Amino acid sequence: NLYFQGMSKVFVNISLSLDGFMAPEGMDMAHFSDPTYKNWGAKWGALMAWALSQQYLREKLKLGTGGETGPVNDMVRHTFERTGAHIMGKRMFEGGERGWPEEAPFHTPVYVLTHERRNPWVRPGGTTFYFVNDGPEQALALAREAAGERDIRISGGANVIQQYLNLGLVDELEIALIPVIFGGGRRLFENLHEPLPQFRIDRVLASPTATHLRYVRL
Amino acid sequence: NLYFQGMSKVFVNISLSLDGFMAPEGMDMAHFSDPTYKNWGAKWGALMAWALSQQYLREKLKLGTGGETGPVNDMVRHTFERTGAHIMGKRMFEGGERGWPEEAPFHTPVYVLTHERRNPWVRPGGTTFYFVNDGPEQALALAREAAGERDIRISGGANVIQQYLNLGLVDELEIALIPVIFGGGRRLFENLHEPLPQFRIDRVLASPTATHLRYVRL
Ligand SMILES: NC(=O)C1=CN([C@@H]2O[C@H](COP(=O)(O)OP(=O)(O)OC[C@H]3O[C@@H](n4cnc5c(N)ncnc54)[C@H](OP(=O)(O)O)[C@@H]3O)[C@@H](O)[C@H]2O)C=CC1
Ligand SMILES: NC(=O)C1=CN([C@@H]2O[C@H](COP(=O)(O)OP(=O)(O)OC[C@H]3O[C@@H](n4cnc5c(N)ncnc54)[C@H](OP(=O)(O)O)[C@@H]3O)[C@@H](O)[C@H]2O)C=CC1
Ligand SMILES: [Cl-]
Ligand SMILES: [Cl-]
Repeated sequence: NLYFQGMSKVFVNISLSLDGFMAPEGMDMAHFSDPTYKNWGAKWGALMAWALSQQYLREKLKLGTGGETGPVNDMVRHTFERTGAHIMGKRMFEGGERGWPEEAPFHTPVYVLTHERRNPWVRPGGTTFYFVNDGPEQALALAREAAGERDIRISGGANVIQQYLNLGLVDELEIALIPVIFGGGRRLFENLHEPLPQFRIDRVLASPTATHLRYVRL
Repeated sequence: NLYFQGMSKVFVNISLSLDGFMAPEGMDMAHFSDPTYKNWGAKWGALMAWALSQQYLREKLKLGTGGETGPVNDMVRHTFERTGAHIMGKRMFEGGERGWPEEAPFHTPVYVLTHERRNPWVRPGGTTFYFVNDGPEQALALAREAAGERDIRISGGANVIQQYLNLGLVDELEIALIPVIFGGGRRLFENLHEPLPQFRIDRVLASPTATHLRYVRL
C-alpha cells in the first residue's frame, strides 16, 4: 500500500505476563469483587504496576501524584496522545463498566464488539461506547472514520486481539513483558490460524520492572 | 542460602517464538527427514538463526567461517564456557541422536531423563550421555556432582524445563525472544502449577533479530 504512512495505524499495546497471559485465572465477573480468589488481584497488580507508576498516567487517571518521569513515561504519553479511537471486547467492557470511574479513561469513541444489542453509552470526558454487532471489520471501519489523523487502538482483551491478528489487521504490536508468571488465565497467542501474522522487532526499551517490546507488521 | 554463590547455578537458555513455543508443529521423528511438513524446518531455522550467525558458535560447531562478533557473540561464548553438565529430555535427545555430529556439541556429561533403561553413550570430544530413570531431582544431583565449579544447563525441551520450573530449581532463565509466530508446537510455559516461579529482570540485550532476556530467581 503506497499510502500506508498517511493512514491511521491499528495498534495493540498490552501488558503480558512472562508466560503470555493478559489476565490471571479467576479474574472474571464472578470473582471481580473477590481479588483473593486464586490470588488474582495480586497477579493483576503485578502486571499493571509499571504503568500505574508512570507520572503521566497517574495524572491522567487521577491516581495520585509523583511517579516515574523517564523514557517509559514519555512512551506511555505518546500511546495516549496518538489514539483517536479504541476497539474492545465485551469482557473487557464488563470489567470496566464496574471498575472505571464515571469519567472513562478513553476520551475517544470506543467500539465494543458484542452480540448484545445495546444503545451507545455516553460518559463524561468525551467517551462514548458504541456496541458493534457485525464484527471486527465493521468496528474498524467505524473506528478509522472516527480516528481522523490519529491511530486506532485495539484495547483488548485477548479474544478481540486474536481476531484482529487473524484478519491481518494489526500494524503494530506493543508488549510490556512483565517478569510475573500467571500459570493460567487468558492467553494472548491462542486460536491463531494460518496464514499467521509476521512481525519484525522495531524497538526495545528496557526497564527494571518491564521490558517494552515494539513489533511492526512485515 | 548464604553459600549460593559457591554453588553451581541451574539455568535455562532457550530460543522462544513470540507466541511462546520452543518447537514448531511437525518437528517429530516421523518428519525429521521431511522439513516441509507443516513448514517446520523453516520455522525452526527462524528460531535458531541468530545463534548460528555468531562467530563463536560457527567456529565451535564447525558450521563455517566468519560470523557476528559483538555483545551477542560474547554472550553465547559465556553460555558455552560456563557449563559443566547438561540435563535434557528424551525427545530432544532423539532429535540430536539423528542431527548432532559424531562429536556432540556438549563436551560435558549429559543426563537424559527417560523411562528407557539404557547404558551410557560416549561420543568423541568429551560428551557422555547417561539415561536417568528416577526423575529430575536425581538427574540434577548427578549433574551437580559432574559439574564441579561450573554451572548446570537444563537444555530442554519444554517438558523437562517445566518439571524444573515446577520444582523451583531454576536459578536463571535466559530467553532469546524471536519475532516469529509459530501458531502451535511445544509451548514452554504450560503445565505449571502454584507455587509459581518468581523472577526479576536482570538484563536485556536487544538485537535486530532477537531480544535477549535474562531473568534471575527472586
Ligand atoms: N493485560 C492487558 O494489557 C489487558 C488485559 N485485559 C483483560 O482482558 C480480559 C478480557 O479478555 P477476553 O476474555 O479475551 O475477552 P474480550 O474483552 O476480548 O471479550 C470477548 C467477548 O467480546 C464479545 N465479542 C468479541 N468479538 C465479537 C464479535 N466478533 N462479535 C460479537 N461479540 C464479540 C463476546 O462476548 P459477548 O458474546 O458477550 O458479546 C466475547 O466473548 C479481562 O480480564 C481484562 O482485564 C484487557 C485489556 C488489556
Ligand atoms: N527452542 C529451543 O531453544 C530448543 C528447543 N528444543 C526442542 O524441544 C523439543 C522437545 O521438547 P519436548 O517435546 O518438550 O520433549 P523433552 O525433550 O522435554 O522430552 C520429554 C520426554 O523425556 C522423557 N522424560 C522427561 N521427563 C522424564 C521423567 N521425569 N521421567 C522419565 N522420562 C522423562 C519422556 O520420554 P520417554 O517416556 O520416551 O522417556 C518425555 O516424553 C524438540 O523439538 C527440540 O528440538 C530443545 C532444546 C532447545
Ligand atoms: Cl453480553
Ligand atoms: Cl452494530
